[PDB]
Amino acid sequence: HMSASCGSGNFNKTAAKGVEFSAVAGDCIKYNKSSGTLQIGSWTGVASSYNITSGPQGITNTGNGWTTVANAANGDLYIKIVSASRSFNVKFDNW
Ligand SMILES: OC[C@H]1O[C@@H](O[C@H]2[C@H](O)[C@@H](O)[C@H](O[C@H]3[C@H](O)[C@@H](O)[C@H](O[C@H]4[C@H](O)[C@@H](O)[C@H](O[C@H]5[C@H](O)[C@@H](O)[C@H](O)O[C@@H]5CO)O[C@@H]4CO)O[C@@H]3CO)O[C@@H]2CO)[C@H](O)[C@@H](O)[C@@H]1O
Repeated sequence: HMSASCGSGNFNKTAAKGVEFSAVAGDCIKYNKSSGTLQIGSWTGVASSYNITSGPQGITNTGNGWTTVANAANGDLYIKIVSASRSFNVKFDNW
């Protein structure tokens, strides 16, 4: 239960715009969104869900395309991977 929160003091990975990386349930990802609307994409086929610290909660992705996340702030975002059955490749983007 310790360090279950996700934020600027305990993120374990940093995403680069448009660059896929291997992700697992429990990860806490830092991503800077400069402008536009956040997008979360994966093609591995593994369903996943996310909470953004101080932002949108219960985001889901099917593993077969992009999820658009309206109302995510610009700047540094901290995105917790709430659930996923196995490691999967994901990318964060914005447009
Ligand atoms: O990675 C392994 C995995 O890849 C699968 O392939 C994926 C691929 O990874 C994805 O990148 C690709 O997804 C693309 C989307 O289909 C497409 O909609 C989106 O396009 C964006 C575009 O990048 C963006 O610039 C654009 O913005 C404009 C705004 O809309 C305007 O309002 C604004 O005014 O101007 C900007 C331009 O400055 O928006 C569009 C949407 O409108 O781009 C994605 C890529 O960046 O999909 C592939 C699958 O379909 C592959 O299939 C798997 O095999 C593989 O394992």
